[PDB]
Amino acid sequence: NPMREISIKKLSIHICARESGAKLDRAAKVLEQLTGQKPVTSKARMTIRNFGIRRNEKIAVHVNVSGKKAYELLNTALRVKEYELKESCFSNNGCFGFGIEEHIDLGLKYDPNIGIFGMDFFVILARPGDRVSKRKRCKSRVGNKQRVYAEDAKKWFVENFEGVLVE
RNA sequence: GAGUUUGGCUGGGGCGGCACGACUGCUAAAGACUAACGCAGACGUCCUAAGGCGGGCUCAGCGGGGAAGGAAACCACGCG
Repeated sequence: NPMREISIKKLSIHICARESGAKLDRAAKVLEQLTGQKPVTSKARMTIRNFGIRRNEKIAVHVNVSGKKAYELLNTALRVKEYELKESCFSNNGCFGFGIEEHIDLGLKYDPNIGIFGMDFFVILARPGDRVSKRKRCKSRVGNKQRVYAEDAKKWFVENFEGVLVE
C-alpha cells in the first residue's frame, strides 16, 4: 500500500497574449523567469473576425513542469487565493485548476516595460503504475482500483495545505 | 472572268443536341458479353512535391475541468 499514494503528475501554466507580435515576448519572458524553462507557442486553427485572429499565427504560450519543482509553485499560487477553492472546480477524473488574475502577486517584481499578465493553473493527480497506458510495448488500460476520483482528490487537498472547500 | 467545294448520326428532313474519341455508377435478369436522342455525373488538366524512402504519431466527434472568454479563440484529462 505505498503503491497507492496520490501525487502531482504534471502542472500546466499558460497565458493568452491574444494577438501575436510584441505582446508575446513580454509574456514569453514571464513564464521563463517564473518557472525557469523556455515556453512553447501556439497557433490558431481558423480565422475569426469577431475575435480578430487569422489561421496561422501565435495566440498563447504555455509550459509543463513536474517533479518537486511543481509542488512549491503550487504552494505560492494557492496562498494568493487564501488556500480555498470552489468545490465545483474538481472534475470526474482527479483534475482541478484555477486562474490568477494579475501577474504580480506571486513573485517577479514590476519592471513596467512588461505589464501585468494573467495566468491559468491546471493540476493532474495520479498514483504509481500509470505508465502502463503511456509506454510503447504492451500498451494497456489502468484499472479502477487505481484511478483517482473526485472525492479522492478533494481530501488530498485538505491534507497538504489545510484548505477549505467553498460551496 | 475561270475551275471547284459547301461531312455524319436523327422515331421524315430542317433548327437544336452530340448518344462522333474516351472514364465511373445504374439500366443488365448472382461467370464473361449485351440495345435506345435510356437515367446521374465527369474529361483535353494539375503537382520539385501533391514523386521516392526512413522515422514518430492519430482522425471526425462526445463527456468532465480551467482569469477577462461569450454560440465559435487556446491549454488539458478520459473515451473514441
